[PDB]
Amino acid sequence: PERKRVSKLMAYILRHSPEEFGLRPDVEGFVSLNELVNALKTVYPEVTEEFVREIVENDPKGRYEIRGDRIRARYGHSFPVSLDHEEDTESRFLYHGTPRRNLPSILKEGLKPMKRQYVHVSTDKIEALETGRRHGREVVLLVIDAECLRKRGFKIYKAGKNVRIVERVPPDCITLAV
Repeated sequence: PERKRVSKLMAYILRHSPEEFGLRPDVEGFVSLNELVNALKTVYPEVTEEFVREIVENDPKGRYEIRGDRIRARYGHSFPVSLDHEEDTESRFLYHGTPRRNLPSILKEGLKPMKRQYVHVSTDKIEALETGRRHGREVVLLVIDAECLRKRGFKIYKAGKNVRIVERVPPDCITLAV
């Protein structure tokens, strides 16, 4: 087994497309180390967990980080990740763009995590509207009360500049669907 090719595959998996290997990353970007070893074995069978730990320890640019049984990339992500687990308290309203077909379903049951464990929202209207415009047309803007989410037991985390991620958005926190 060669280290460099496995390291490039690790970077590709943990940075850009982890969903392609059946890997649901958390809010910080970590995945199960055993699950990552299982995913890496599907391409390089000669890969073990000790080899992955060696790659993480001897990486010259510090691309990887391991906490207990979880492993993540430290930078270069193509999808929103909340490094440092930095939480957002100074926000009173968040925004989310969604197609009109899902409008009654959302208004009835709120935003659900579905594929990933979390849900992406934005502190900006333009960003939410364009993100929803990528998932089809007839896009409406859901305004979300942030203090509702916090008082209902959901902490808002900073993933990008104007990107936030929560676990769920109950229908009670959706204040308006323009």
